[PDB]
Amino acid sequence: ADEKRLLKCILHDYDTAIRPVQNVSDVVNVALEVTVVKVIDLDEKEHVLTTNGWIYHEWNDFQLKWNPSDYSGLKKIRIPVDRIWTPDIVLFNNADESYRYVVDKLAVVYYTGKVMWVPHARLRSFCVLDLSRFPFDSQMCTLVFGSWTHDVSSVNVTLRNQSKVQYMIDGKEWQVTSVQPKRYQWTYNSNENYAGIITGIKLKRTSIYYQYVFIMPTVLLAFLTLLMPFIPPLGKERITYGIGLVLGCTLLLMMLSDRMPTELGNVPVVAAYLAYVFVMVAINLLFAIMAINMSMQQLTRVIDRLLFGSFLVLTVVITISMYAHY
Amino acid sequence: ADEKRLLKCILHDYDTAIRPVQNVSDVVNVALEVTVVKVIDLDEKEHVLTTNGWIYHEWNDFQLKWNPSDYSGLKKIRIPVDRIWTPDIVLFNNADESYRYVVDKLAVVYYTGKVMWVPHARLRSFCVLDLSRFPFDSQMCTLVFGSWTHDVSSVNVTLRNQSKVQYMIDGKEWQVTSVQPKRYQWTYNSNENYAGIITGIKLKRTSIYYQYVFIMPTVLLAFLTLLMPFIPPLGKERITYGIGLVLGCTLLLMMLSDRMPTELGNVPVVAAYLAYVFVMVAINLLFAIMAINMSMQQLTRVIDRLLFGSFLVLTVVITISMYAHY
Amino acid sequence: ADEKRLLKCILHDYDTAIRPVQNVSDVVNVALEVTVVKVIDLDEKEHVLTTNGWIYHEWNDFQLKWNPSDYSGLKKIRIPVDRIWTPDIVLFNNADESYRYVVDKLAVVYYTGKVMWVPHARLRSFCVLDLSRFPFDSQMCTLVFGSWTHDVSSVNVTLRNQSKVQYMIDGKEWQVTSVQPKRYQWTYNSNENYAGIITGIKLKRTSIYYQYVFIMPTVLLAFLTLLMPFIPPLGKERITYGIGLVLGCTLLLMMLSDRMPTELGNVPVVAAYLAYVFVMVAINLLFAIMAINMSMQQLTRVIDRLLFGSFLVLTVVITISMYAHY
Amino acid sequence: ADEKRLLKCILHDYDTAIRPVQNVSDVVNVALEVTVVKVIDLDEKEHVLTTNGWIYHEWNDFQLKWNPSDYSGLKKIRIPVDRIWTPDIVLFNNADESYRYVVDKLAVVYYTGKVMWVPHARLRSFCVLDLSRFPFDSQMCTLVFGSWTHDVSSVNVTLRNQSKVQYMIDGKEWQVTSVQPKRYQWTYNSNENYAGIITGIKLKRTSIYYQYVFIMPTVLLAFLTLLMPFIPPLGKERITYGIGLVLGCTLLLMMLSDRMPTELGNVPVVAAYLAYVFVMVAINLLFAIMAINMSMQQLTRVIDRLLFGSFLVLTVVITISMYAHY
Amino acid sequence: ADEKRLLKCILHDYDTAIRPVQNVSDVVNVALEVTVVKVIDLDEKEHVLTTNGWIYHEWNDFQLKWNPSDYSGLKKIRIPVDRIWTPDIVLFNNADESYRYVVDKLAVVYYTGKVMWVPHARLRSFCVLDLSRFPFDSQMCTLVFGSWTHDVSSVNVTLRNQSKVQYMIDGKEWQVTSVQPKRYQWTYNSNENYAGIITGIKLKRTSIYYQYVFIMPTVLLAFLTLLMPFIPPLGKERITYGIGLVLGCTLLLMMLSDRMPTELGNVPVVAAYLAYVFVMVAINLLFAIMAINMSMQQLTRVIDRLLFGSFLVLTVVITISMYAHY
Ligand SMILES: *[C@@H]1O[C@H](CO)[C@@H](O)[C@H](O)[C@H]1NC(C)=O
Ligand SMILES: *[C@@H]1O[C@H](CO)[C@@H](O)[C@H](O)[C@H]1NC(C)=O
Ligand SMILES: *[C@@H]1O[C@H](CO)[C@@H](O)[C@H](O)[C@H]1NC(C)=O
Ligand SMILES: *[C@@H]1O[C@H](CO)[C@@H](O)[C@H](O)[C@H]1NC(C)=O
Ligand SMILES: *[C@@H]1O[C@H](CO)[C@@H](O)[C@H](O)[C@H]1NC(C)=O
Repeated sequence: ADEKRLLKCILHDYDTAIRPVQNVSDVVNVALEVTVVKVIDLDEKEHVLTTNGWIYHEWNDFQLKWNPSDYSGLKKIRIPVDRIWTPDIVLFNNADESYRYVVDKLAVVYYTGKVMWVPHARLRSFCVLDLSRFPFDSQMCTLVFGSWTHDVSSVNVTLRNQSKVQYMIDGKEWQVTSVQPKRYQWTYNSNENYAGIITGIKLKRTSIYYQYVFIMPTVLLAFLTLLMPFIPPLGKERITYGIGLVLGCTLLLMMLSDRMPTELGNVPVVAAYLAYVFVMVAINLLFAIMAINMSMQQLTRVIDRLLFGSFLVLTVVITISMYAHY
Repeated sequence: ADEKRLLKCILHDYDTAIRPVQNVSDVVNVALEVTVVKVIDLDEKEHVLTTNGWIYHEWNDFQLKWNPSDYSGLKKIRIPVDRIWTPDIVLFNNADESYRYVVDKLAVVYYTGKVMWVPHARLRSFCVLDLSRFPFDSQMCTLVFGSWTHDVSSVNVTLRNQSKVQYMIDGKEWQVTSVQPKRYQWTYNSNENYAGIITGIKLKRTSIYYQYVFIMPTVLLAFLTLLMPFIPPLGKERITYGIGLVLGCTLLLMMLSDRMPTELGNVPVVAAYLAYVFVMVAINLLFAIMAINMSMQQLTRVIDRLLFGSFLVLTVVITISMYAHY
Repeated sequence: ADEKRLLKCILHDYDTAIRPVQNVSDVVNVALEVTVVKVIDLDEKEHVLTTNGWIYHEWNDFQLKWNPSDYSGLKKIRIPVDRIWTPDIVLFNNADESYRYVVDKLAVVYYTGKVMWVPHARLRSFCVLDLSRFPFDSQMCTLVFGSWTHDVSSVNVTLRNQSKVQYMIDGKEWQVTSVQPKRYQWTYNSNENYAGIITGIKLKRTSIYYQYVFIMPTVLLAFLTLLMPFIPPLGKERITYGIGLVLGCTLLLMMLSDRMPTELGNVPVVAAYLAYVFVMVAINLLFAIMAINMSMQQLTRVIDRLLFGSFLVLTVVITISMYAHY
Repeated sequence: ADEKRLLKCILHDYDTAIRPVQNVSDVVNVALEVTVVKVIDLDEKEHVLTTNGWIYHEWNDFQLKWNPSDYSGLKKIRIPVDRIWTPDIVLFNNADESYRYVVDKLAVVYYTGKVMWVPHARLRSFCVLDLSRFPFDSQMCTLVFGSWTHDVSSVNVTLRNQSKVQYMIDGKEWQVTSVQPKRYQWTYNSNENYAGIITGIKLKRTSIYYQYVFIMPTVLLAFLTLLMPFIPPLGKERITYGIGLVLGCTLLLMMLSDRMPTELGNVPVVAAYLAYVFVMVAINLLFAIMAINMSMQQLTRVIDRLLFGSFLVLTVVITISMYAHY
Repeated sequence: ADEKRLLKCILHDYDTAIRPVQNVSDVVNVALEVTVVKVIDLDEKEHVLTTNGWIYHEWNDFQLKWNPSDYSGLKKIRIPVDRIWTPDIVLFNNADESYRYVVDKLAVVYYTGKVMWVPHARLRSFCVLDLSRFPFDSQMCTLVFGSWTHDVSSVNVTLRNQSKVQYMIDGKEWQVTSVQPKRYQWTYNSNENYAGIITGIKLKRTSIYYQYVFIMPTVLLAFLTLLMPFIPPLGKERITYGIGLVLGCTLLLMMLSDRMPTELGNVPVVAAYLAYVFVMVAINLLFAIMAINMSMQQLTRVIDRLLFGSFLVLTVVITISMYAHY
């Protein structure tokens, strides 16, 4: 055969651990590129971002050299990674118990030693979610690619010469804004220095799920508490309303506690609003109890009207403070 | 033996990476067929469709050639895939961390080099679910099969010559409509072009689960709110009803939020209806509070009757807008 | 040694892929037996039945032959399956991503070529659950064993000669009735025919869990709705009862929706009973609202009594329709 | 080297399948000991007991013999199990898909052939939980260790000579009582007999979790129903109380159904008590409805007092029946 | 090549099991260091602490010796662990079924035999959580590193010479306080002694999640019960309030039972407070029932006022007992 003849004369003394270089002091310019093709999910229960992405590798090789003219062309050979040298580049923040590479069993090589291994991975990364703007947030996620084993004396992890990765993966759940990747030198200690590549994926929330399960029932309960103090205390239904509002706000807290995770850096604004409808039922229940105790002059109507006006201006300033997000 | 004699003279210099071809510029017509035998599940929490399917492969081989007449027949040999060449065809949208394969340890070969490897897989695919018609949807799922490693210069991923796959797997949960598969040339870049095969599985919802857990309690709460404004405000039970309707609609929202996932492209119509019963309770609670404040002329009966008529025509036009799905 | 001397002269040219036969047209009678020793679980969320079972294999061999008399007895040798031929028999309906096998690393061989490999597996099978009789069902489960790779021209998957597997594994959760296994010839196409073995495990429900979490609260709410219309409408508690019945039936629907899975072929009878207590609260709430509107002649007592009698006969005929299951 | 010289002359013809023995009719006394160091969890959803334990093995060897005096001592050599013979001892009731053995890559050998392989495993075992005493139960768990492959003609699975394993692992969740292990001969059939070792771990419940989430709210609802019939029926709050008791007992059933698993052999006593507070709320709601129908002579006070006394003596005899557990 | 020439003359007779030493009685000083870089999660459902950490290893070697001057420098060689000796150091409390290792496929070696293998792991450890201070706890976690296979006669697991690991990983969920690691000699038996290293990670709770889902609704329900007894019993709403308080406290118990795990050593103080609001509703419901029975002299106002004062002083002393934590 033709490919078998060249393959029998290119891995004669090739190990999967020898760094391909001519001079020991010389390094290898292992280029890298990250291309997220589809963001799978973002769960804040354990700060996990699952994406599907291509991890483009490109390093020069010294031993994979052949002349094409005596081998009848054959400028591209498909070589598995189990019989070729492989860099130890990994996610710095991995959530899986092990690092997995879908379709990582093949890698092309060129006639100039231009291995272009492109595996595809379900990357599970860790990002800091600023949930003070929840749900209408713009918290970017950073993915780190580097080698923990060898350092800048062995490899030089750089960005791709052509960095045309300024895409926008408009999904049905998030708006994805790609950031042009940067290179930073992470230092293990003072004497030794390493390399690393940061890529950024900004996520913009656009779904109307959280405006349906949280915002609309909370603003409707706020509207109900705003309409609460018009009922006279002698009707024997104001306290029943108030305790029904307590039960409804407790069910809203049950939904929020089952949905919003344990990771809090700042209190969410929907959680702050739920605290508000609560601190209202408590305040208007106190005023209703005091009104029905005073009823047993009819001064309570003016007190309820001024209380309604104060709650009106407080609720409208809280809702226009909330509306600055959207 | 007879099979051992032929097997000892067919893998003398066979590697698991050499592409079987005679001329380098020539390609191999790697045929493909997808046959879903049983759709396991469809979960919209992370856009996962789990199916059980056969992935029929058929490629011509150049090195697996023998004359049968001097080997006493033996037109079919069972050869494991670990000692034979294997294409790198995969799902383009895989949800598992690694590609699973059930019964992939054997593959038949013919005397003309007609390897017919048929593995079986639990394919976990990603589809775009148009949930605006939820639950009575007809959102098709697309499964993509292609090679990321080699391109049209090496293999040619084509359809089966006999494409008799127009079945209909009538299950107890979905109606499965198979679509005749098509071939599209996905391009990694401008200079290089690759191959891919799209197969389609249309899912028709036929279960009465979502008509029992969502539609019937929501239409019963709508019927209850329709019957609400007949109660006189002096009976001290209209506000109690209204707040009980608030609690019941909150429990319905709790069931919907625990069931309907975070992925929303459009608001579901059952979710829109749950918004309607909510906006009713709020509106009829406002009118009940204003009626019991006016009661403390008896004009409220005509107001409640016209309100009941307006709610009657609005509820019936909303239900006949809903009934166009079913 | 004695075993090492025979082992060094029995795997001289043995591969893990050569089918052991003398003539090519001859087949091998690969016998099979299934013995479920303990049914682990049955979850209807994805039609999964987890059992622990022995998969008895017995095939004649042509190459594993030795005379015992010159080897000092030694009629039984323990040989691992990694160095011996192995059939590709599998579950036709597997739920795991890969086929698991517990204690599959050893297999006895006899002096006549009588390999008796008995692995043990946690089989995850798929069955059609007729949930119209839920919870008091008798839906059998079918487990299929066959080879997808080779056909009746190579192996002949037959029953055990001694089929004494008519046991009864009486567990604390189910009653297990073993069915005598049958053999059917599944056909991949018209020209080629394959083999398969069906074994049956009938499951009888005997637990009092579903009679405690579903049947007793639903029949108690039905009893409460039966006792509902005796309250006079002027007591201002009939509508409160009715809405409390709505809340209780909604909590019952919440428990049922969180427990009963998405797979419905037919509506469960407990679900039908729940849709009935709901259709009652709705009907008696309508009659209570009309009675309190008519009260604002005292004809409502006779109407409530005839309504109570009609609901009495309807509830008793529904409960004696339900009682035919148990 | 010294260890390399002995290691190069001890595995010259050693396979991982030859049973180490001199005479074929002779057997090997493979001793065994189980030492649970920490019980991880016990979940009754699928009868799983997760423990961390040492599985001490000790078998005599015939081929691992050397004289120490010409090898400069070296009485202990660390040998991995991949290059030494290994018994096929396993859990008879395993919940994992495949057998795990954390720290199983090394095993010491002595100069007399005294291999002392001690792996450590997260054993997932199956026990029969007698939940009639739930939560204050004393249901022991049995762990079975035996070989399915070879029988008493090959190995003899016996106890340790020194059985000092009478410890007591006092944890924060359970009290662990070790049982001295026994040996039983499990029979695959009539002609052939095998060996097995039973070890027992008795679990005593001591946590106050289930006395907080179940016992205290149920006894408080029973106290509330005991205090229920003192309210006069003309106050229009007795029926509201009763339906609030129905809602509270329904929430208690929701907590119990979400916590107590589907496996029931007998009804739990806490489940029987929730059942009492229910049938109790039903009976006093019937008597309250009949009292408010009779009110529309004032004989109902004596009826309510005798009903309260009967409920008092019934509740106190039920609570002293419950108190015999604790 | 240069690296290939040295690599072909350094693993000539190297096995992955020979302990590298010159004299048999001599030991190897296998140093160790633990560096937690990011604490992933702490779940008390099964006492699991998931951290991401570096496990620094450093042992002297006897066989990995070369002179650099005739090899043109090359003081550092990257060698995979599959072809080099590896200590069996592990977590003593592991929650995973098998020991996972991220980037463990490479390890540097120096010219003096100074292997510096640094793998990175998602360590799942077990700690005793003193939940009597929940949520404002300071329960440290202990991670144990040692070898179960060989003992102090073979290796000597010691600290790093430079122990500069006094960092503080200030996260958004916990405050991490590193403890300087210590060495303890765990004994398998009396005759033999082993080695082990304890490292400590103290976790300080700083999130406001549990102050939002538990503390604020419980203190608001306590405030509501404090405001409860002012309502006159003739208003027919005191019993309705009390039963609404019962329903709200039951929903709070539902949230607590779904969140707080089964592992209890001591009752949490938030759980004790939830007991207090419950025992109040029960006590004030008893007093409300007795007041409405006495109403059917007006001495109940003074009784309610003294009851309110006693509940005021009891609630304020309970809240200032709670406030000592924060
Ligand atoms: C790695 O590449 C960067 C790119 O500018 C260069 O500045 C740096 O000197 C390189 N490192 C080495 C060791 O050559
Ligand atoms: C692959 O097959 C299609 C089928 O028509 C053909 O048009 C195309 O030219 C083929 N590609 C190559 C490279 O031969
Ligand atoms: C397989 O066994 C059945 C048992 O009766 C027999 O009828 C059939 O002919 C056999 N098949 C072959 C190919 O021998
Ligand atoms: C195995 O050991 C027991 C211990 O008493 C002994 O009774 C039995 O005979 C032994 N079995 C064989 C086959 O030697
Ligand atoms: C291990 O190191 C400690 C450090 O002080 C030392 O005391 C001890 O003797 C050493 N053990 C051996 C066996 O050398």
